[PDB]
Amino acid sequence: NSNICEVCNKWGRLFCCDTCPRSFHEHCHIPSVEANKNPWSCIFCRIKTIQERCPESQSGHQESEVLMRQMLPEEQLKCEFLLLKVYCDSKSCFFASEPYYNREGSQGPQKPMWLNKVKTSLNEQMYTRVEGFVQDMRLIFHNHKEFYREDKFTRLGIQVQDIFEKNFRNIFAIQETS
Ligand SMILES: [Zn+2]
Ligand SMILES: [Zn+2]
Ligand SMILES: [Zn+2]
Repeated sequence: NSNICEVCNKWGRLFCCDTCPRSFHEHCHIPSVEANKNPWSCIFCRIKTIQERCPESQSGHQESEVLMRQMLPEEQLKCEFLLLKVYCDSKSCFFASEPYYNREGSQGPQKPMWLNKVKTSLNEQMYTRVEGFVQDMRLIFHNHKEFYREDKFTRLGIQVQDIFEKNFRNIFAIQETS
């Protein structure tokens, strides 16, 4: 196995996947690494199994159809993995915890949002459709762009949104377009 966490790239108290060489901090994995379960398979492995059991699940889909899906176990897993892929980028630190807004010439967003809030919401089964999760994720970046205006810091929103959107197209097999 790897000797660093796949998500944050630090050593520490690591749980090792039994079916691949990845390792994780307890709360870096999503869902948090399960108490018992020998063997244990990480989220990467669980997602790969879905694809292998239903190869046709990789044919292209329309985003509008994916968003209306109910959050059954496979869609719950897919959103957890997508959230994890965002946390894998170090620039997610800016969006992880609860923000506050006091900048001359700007007003804070009406509906603040952050990664750890989305994480709790997924854990508590608060989303009934994929749309709920995707809306909250896109709201993080939209709030950031609106608040920071012309400050160059706005670019961090664009950057982390791009990681989100590329991973959303990959995980949910969104039909490729120009
Ligand atoms: Zn970690
Ligand atoms: Zn694995
Ligand atoms: Zn199938």
